[PDB]
Amino acid sequence: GEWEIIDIGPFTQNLGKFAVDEENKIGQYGRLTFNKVIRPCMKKTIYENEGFREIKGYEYQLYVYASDKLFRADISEDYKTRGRKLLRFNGPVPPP
Repeated sequence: GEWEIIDIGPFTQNLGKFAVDEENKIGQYGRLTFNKVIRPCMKKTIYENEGFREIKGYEYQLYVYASDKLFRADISEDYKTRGRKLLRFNGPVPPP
């Protein structure tokens, strides 16, 4: 239950390439080529219990250009394993 904007850099680029790799496995938008992740990129912190410190994981909301179209992708990341999962990939959406 906490939100921050993170600047884009190699870290968000790597998330955007993960999103496009995962969605290509799914195929619901056909074959996609990764171009780049643009601002803004939101990061949500998910705590085990509201009001306590222990971090369960994170969710990142990205705007990702792929095959020259713009999509919104959400990715989860487990705080202990570092495992990631593509939660949603929708689009084209309009530019923010």
